[PDB]
Amino acid sequence: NTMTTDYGTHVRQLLQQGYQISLEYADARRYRTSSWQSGPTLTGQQESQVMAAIAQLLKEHEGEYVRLIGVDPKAKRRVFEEIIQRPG
Ligand SMILES: [Cl-]
Ligand SMILES: [Co+2]
Repeated sequence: NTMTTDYGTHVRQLLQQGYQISLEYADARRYRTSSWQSGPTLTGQQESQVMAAIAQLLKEHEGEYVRLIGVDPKAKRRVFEEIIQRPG
């Protein structure tokens, strides 16, 4: 298994507040140097669709790190970041 946080609450809050969701990932080498690799920008606004997408993603990145990102669409700056999965 992997170490995860209870990220559904943040997904829901980001969607409800109108922030754009994206993610990024890193293996141990890239985590050690903060060189995250780009993941998807999730266009759905349906909480169930976003959560299903993130679950597939976390399964693909088992053994790696994954960071959930919220962005202000207007300012294009990050309003939220959390490492939602780490190696277990
Ligand atoms: Cl989605
Ligand atoms: Co949290």
